[PDB]
Amino acid sequence: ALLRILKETEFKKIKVLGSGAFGTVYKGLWIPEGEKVKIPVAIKELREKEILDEAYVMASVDNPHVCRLLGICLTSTVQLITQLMPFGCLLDYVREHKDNIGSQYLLNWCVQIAKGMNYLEDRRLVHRDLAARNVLVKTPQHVKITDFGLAKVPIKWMALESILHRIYTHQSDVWSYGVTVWELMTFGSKPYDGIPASEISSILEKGERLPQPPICTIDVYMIMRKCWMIDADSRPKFRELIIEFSKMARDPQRYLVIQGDE
Ligand SMILES: *CCC(=O)Nc1cc(Nc2nccc(-c3cn(C)c4ccccc34)n2)c(OC)cc1N(C)CCN(C)C
Repeated sequence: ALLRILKETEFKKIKVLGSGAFGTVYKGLWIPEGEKVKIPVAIKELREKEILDEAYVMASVDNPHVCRLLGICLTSTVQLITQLMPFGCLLDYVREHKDNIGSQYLLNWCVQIAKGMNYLEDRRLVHRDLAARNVLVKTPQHVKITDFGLAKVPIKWMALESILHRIYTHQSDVWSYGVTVWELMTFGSKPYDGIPASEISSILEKGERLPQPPICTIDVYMIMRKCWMIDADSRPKFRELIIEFSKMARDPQRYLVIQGDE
């Protein structure tokens, strides 16, 4: 019902925003026939009615912090159309604006991402790929999780049970959220940098986690370490994360120590 079936005519690709294994994501423009408007969109052209039932689930996602699937073009390839996020991804945003981001901005992004995920959990959906590269910036104070439904490997964002047993729950998403928060607090550092992906399980089983980012007080880093608990049920719930980070965002200077914030 809310899945607009497009014809090649109403949309045209411009630049390539990203690519690899699943297909290419392009910057584009959507000028539907019946209308007289040009809407900037992002087009994920996948490789060759197989995944059309997943697209109807993606089209039904109705939350301000989750990207909704606008339309689809079913030809020899599947082409997925969505609103273009003009500021790009949050990972590139925190790297580019590294020296101008205050504690209120980071804590609010934490609330927004937790909210979008808690919406997916309420809808009985699992993301399977939450990362700062997959959080997009609509405006600097409005972020949305993208790539929902593309999952049907990002080892350094995977929970232990996902690497070992291929288990994907809402609790494995919480682990990936903990890593996404680490990416925001370190201004886009790569998790377990240098460290090969084949030994991440060894490191996790050993007891090793991502280090405390300098700007985090103990209170913020404790939320992150709870997301990375071996026991999935001991991790915080997405609705507790909204509560923890919303309270922190009320007095942001107590929880994050930013040079050039107060
Ligand atoms: C983290 C890289 C990234 O996403 N960068 C960009 C994103 C833009 N917008 C946008 N809007 C909606 C959806 C997507 C999107 C979705 N998926 C799964 C993507 C994968 C790769 C790339 C984009 C994806 N993207 C955007 O629009 C203005 C620009 C960028 N980048 C590519 C700008 C240049 N960058 C190298 C700094």
